[PDB]
Amino acid sequence: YSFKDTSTGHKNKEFVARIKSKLDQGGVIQDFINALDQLSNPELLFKDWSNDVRAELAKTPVNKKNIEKMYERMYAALGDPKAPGLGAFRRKFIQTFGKEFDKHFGKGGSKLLRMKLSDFNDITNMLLLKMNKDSKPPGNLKECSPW
Repeated sequence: YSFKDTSTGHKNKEFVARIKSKLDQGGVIQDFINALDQLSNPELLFKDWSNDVRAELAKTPVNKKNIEKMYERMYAALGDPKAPGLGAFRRKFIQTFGKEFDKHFGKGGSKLLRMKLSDFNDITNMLLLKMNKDSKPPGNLKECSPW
C-alpha cells in the first residue's frame, strides 16, 4: 500500500480495506500461508535476512526503523515463545538459538544501537557454518510440519 492522505487516497484506502476485510473470511487462507511459510523454508532464511540486513546496514543510522522491521521478521519467526506455526525444525533452531542469540546478535533486542559498523557478517558466518553442518532435512513425516 502507498495510500497518500488526499481524499482520493483516503477513499481508495477505505475501499481496499473493505476488500481486505471481506475476503478470506476466517482467514484460513492466511493460515495456510503462514503454515507453509514457517514449516517450509530452512534456517537459510537466516542467511537471507542476514545479507538483507548486511545491505541495509550500509545506510545511515536513520535506517533504524527498517532495521527494527527486519529484526521483527526473525523475532516473530523464532524468538517469540509458542510462535505461530510451531515448527519442528523451527523449534529445534530456536532452541539452538536462544541465549546464543541474546549473547551476540540481539542483546535481548537492544542491539539496535550498533548500526555504525557492519562487521557482524562474522557472527553471521560462524552461525551459518555450524548450522549448515549437522543440519537436519525436514522430517519425511509432514508431522515435521504440524498444522
